[PDB]
Amino acid sequence: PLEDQIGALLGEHPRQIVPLAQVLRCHFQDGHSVIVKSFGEWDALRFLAAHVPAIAPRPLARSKDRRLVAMEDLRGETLARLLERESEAGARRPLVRIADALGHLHGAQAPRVDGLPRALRDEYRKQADECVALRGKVRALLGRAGVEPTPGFDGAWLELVERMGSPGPFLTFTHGDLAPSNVLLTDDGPRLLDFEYTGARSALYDVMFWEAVVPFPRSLARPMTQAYRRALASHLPAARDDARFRRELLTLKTHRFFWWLTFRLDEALAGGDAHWVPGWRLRPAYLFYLQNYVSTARRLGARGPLLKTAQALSSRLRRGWKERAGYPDHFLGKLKPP
Repeated sequence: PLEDQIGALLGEHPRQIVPLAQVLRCHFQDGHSVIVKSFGEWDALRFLAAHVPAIAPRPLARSKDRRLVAMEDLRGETLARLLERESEAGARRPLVRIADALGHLHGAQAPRVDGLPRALRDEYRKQADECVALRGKVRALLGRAGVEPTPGFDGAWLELVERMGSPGPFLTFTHGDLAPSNVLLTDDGPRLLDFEYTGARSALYDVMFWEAVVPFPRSLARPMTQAYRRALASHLPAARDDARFRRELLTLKTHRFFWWLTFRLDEALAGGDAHWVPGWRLRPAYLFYLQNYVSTARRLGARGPLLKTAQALSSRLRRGWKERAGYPDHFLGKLKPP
């Protein structure tokens, strides 16, 4: 019985267990609660237990067979709830606060990554290796889209792989799955939840959170990245160099774009009744991701075969589809169209 196992684990018995790889909210007395997951997160949380200002749940206990993990139950407002109710003007301060916290996480932890478990330490090498086979997936997808990769594509891809395998001084602790549902605004500042995908990666990998993944207007992504970089560069000298920072940003944006193209572009090519998420139809979403990459990549000085191939895909689909890049419903009020 799970109540008894958790009781044994914590040395006190929960009065009530509420289900949210099962995530459980366990209630005790006087409003005390714990999160229990019943089956890298543990080692990630241990690694961060002394990082200040605190940003992650404290690990509390783990069974001997490691199938029960108890951790601090951080409570607050999810970023998701915040973006659903707020305006652009009103979201900016918490968003900047989140970006600064993450910059201090990446900066403070970069010299300490030898202390992560081997599998987490190697994550960037695994993903660099995967990026080799990603080229073929992308090529075949462009075949199904009826778009020819532009000249020099393979040679530009090789260099992207090389850049992805050499994070160099940007190599640090990364959360790896940042999302609006697992970032919290609390009375004591930003907090992160759900460290399952932690790994040693380029710092800029996590920055894709607001730079590419969540469809922020550029009037919010840019000041987030500016705040992030100020906090990061206070730790890491390499981030004071505009050309090196901009290069790292472009490297990870390019990887993120071509990676996420392979996820569901075929669904968008086949029909038009699908959604990226309930409030965001799949074609306006992929048109958003296409234009946002092309536009922001050019602002970063991009001009090689990978951009041109993205440009050719964006043109094909803008014309072939007749839908429009758009923002999700119930996201930062009524936004100017992208």
